[PDB]
Amino acid sequence: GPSRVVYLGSIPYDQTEEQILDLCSNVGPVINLKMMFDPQTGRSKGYAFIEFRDLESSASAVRNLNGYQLGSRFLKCGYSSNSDISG
Ligand SMILES: [Mg+2]
Repeated sequence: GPSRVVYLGSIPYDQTEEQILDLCSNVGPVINLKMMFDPQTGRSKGYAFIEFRDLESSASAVRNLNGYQLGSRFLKCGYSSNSDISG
């Protein structure tokens, strides 16, 4: 199926949350940005999950941000979904 959610990886560790919000906001309207962290140090893991308002924007994120050079790195972007099951 289609997805309004994308994975954004290979992000330089020094990139901040404000910075990644801005980049994704340039592509399209962002509903939520989930940046991943190492909880012990508070440091960025260099990847995030972004929910966009609609399917066109997420697709635009994948088309434009996959291979996009940010800092000294090339970003990886693709569609994301997940299940949730309890134990
Ligand atoms: Mg990564």
